[PDB]
Amino acid sequence: GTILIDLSPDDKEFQSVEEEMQSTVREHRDGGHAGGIFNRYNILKIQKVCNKKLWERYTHRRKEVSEENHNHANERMLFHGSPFVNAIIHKGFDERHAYIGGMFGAGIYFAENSSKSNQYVYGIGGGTGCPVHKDRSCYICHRQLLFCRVTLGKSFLQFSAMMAHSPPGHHSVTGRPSVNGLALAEYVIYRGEQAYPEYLITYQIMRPE
Ligand SMILES: [Zn+2]
Repeated sequence: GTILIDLSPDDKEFQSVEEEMQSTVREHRDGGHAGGIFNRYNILKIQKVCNKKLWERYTHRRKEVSEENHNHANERMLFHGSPFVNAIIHKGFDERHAYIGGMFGAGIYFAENSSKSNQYVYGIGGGTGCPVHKDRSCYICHRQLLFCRVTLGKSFLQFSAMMAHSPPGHHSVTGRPSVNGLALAEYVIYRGEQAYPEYLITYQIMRPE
């Protein structure tokens, strides 16, 4: 049911998505261990993900959440990194895309920092890095992130020192770093239908000069 529509680098939509990727890179406290060493990306392709059934699943849950939260879906655009991008874009988010051992519970994780999501592209903590070179900082191999539409509803605020159910009365969790004042938030959802993978971004990390 999924088709992928290539966006032109001249299209304003491509440019707004690239800008959100590039502008939300930060330094990581592991010195690049998980995601590699880089300050910016080479964006190779941005594709719009189109799937009527997955979209309608998303908008149906969005209306439910909105009705439970003073008519406010609290919808965001957020990054998601995973070796299972190919299955997500075809079949949607589900429990197999849950990070069972994450800090904010067994759910599906999203990030404001593209570079946080990049740490998960090859597995938890970057796994063993790219398939070809076993390099977590591979500058050659192509990586993929999703830039997703996510319904947060009433989000439980969990300050952090950096499938389950939402905390009662809530629709998501906000993991808000309280020590590193330049790290942006992460969010966790517990129903796959509260996210739609809008864009598939193909990229390489770039070796700093
Ligand atoms: Zn590689």
